[PDB]
Amino acid sequence: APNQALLRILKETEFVLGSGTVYKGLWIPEGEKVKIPVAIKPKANKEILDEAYVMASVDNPHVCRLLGICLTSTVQLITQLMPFGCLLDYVREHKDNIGSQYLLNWCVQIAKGMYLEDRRLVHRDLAARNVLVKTPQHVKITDFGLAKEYVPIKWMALESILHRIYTHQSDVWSYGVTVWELMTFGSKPYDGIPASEISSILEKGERLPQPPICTIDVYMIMVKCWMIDADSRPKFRELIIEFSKMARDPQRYLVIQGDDVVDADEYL
Ligand SMILES: *CCC(=O)Nc1cc(Nc2nccc(-c3cnc4c(C)cccn34)n2)c(OC)cc1N(C)CCN(C)C
Repeated sequence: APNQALLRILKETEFVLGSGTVYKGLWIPEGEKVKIPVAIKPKANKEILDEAYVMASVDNPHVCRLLGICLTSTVQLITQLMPFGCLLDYVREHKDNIGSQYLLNWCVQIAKGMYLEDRRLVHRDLAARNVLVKTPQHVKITDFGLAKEYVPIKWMALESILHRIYTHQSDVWSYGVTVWELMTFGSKPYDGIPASEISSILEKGERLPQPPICTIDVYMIMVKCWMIDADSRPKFRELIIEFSKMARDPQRYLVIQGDDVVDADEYL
């Protein structure tokens, strides 16, 4: 099928978060009285254009939307500003305030976004750092610098480490690790263990431990994402169904103590 997506080129005259350098700013298209909060981000240019290609070809409420590119000294990525940052730093900074409702709803939304399978698109870098927070009730998947059967070792499936094979089911493995990051409130997977030994550990049968707040119901879903047989791992459509049921009774599945500005989503 022909990819009829539109690549919008933005004037520099129409415009620091992290350090390349990603900046926070406002996009003001000429004429229309609208201010849009945005994030402004030969080998370097070739890869950011590949990333712009992917983001321009996706359109889903749980996938970061591309607004356009600006052709200056270096090509700039202009995307929607997610004011609450990445989900990894968010759960670390707000441990003592994340309830079971938010955790289970985030798992639903991330599984919904991983739409990417409908687009026949493999992310190859799903992680808590690559999930941005528009609002505490709305997260989106980002970072398509590795998007493409067809590197962060501690998030990859065993077949990806041994044979460099990436499928939608290898993304399911990374989804399981990402859920583990949220349920541990931002712990580092295999903390201390060097990356070179991850291949030997997964082969012996060892996995990430059961997070303290996780009932066996939730931890069983993560274990199923970490099976050797990729086709035995659950599908993203099934993970949507499972986490949705649990989100209707969150305290039964997570045990936690004490439980003219226009946004880009409205500039269509
Ligand atoms: C895990 C880090 C992080 O996401 N920090 C962050 C993100 C904000 N929002 C936002 N919106 C759109 C695009 C980005 C973005 C895209 N690529 C990057 C990189 C490589 C680094 C940082 C942001 N990127 N981000 C945001 O908006 C307020 C703030 C932050 N922080 C600065 C919080 C992290 N801080 C505690 C270090």
